[PDB]
Amino acid sequence: AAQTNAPWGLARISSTSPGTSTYYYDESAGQGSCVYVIDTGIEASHPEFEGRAQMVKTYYYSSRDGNGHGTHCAGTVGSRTYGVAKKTQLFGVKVLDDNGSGQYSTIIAGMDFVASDKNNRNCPKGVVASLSLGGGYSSSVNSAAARLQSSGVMVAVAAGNNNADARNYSPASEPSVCTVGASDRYDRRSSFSNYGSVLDIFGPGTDILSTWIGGSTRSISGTSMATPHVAGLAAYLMTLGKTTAASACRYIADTANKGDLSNIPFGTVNLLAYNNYQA
Repeated sequence: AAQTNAPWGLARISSTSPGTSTYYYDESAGQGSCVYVIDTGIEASHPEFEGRAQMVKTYYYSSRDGNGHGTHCAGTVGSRTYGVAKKTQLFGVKVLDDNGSGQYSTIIAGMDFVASDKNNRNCPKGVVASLSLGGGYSSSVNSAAARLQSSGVMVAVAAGNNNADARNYSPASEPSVCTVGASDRYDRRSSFSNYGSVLDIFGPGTDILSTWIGGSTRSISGTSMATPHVAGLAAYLMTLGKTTAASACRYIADTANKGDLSNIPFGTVNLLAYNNYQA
């Protein structure tokens, strides 16, 4: 399939070179998989989700996304125009309040919720969790992300926006999950993106157009935007049968565009997520 005039990040993950505008992907489009978006929620009513989005859990007085962050990320995972895996099922777990904040103890419960709740869903092609969140280092948060991964879910987590080494941040510093840095449309490391050896992969993170609350759309930047690209790629690849929850981060790394990013610090991987699709 081909999506003409796709957002630059979508075109990027299906191309060898920057600066193209079409997104090439297999029409299975992640059908049969499930991506849990652990964030501020998802405006499931957005026409862009086609009713493939649904909230499954909140830790606050409402499950609505009063912020837009979560909706934007869910947009990049699986929305019809802005998404990597256009036929995936999206589950919203609201661990962040409408200011984008949440206690670590709430984030952990959310992860443990997903590890159990996937046994309540039909995901014959496997399960992904996208975690566009983080703060300072916490072994308990890392441990929770490790449990979520161990339970059979492909966990993608943002590297952080401090332009520092992600080892001082969680869950980004957890080895067994997929930690996602951010790059821009010119294959440059995004100015804010954390780095370090714990990074597994880079994704489009600068000027990412996605869904917003109120049935709108907008462009924002962050590793929070890179993460859902890789989460959606994972779901796409598992539907294709090419990898599994446990092996997807390694597979994406194996098959990534290598050596193409500028301003990658010594000791940080130079790998850009890539679907390797051939029409």
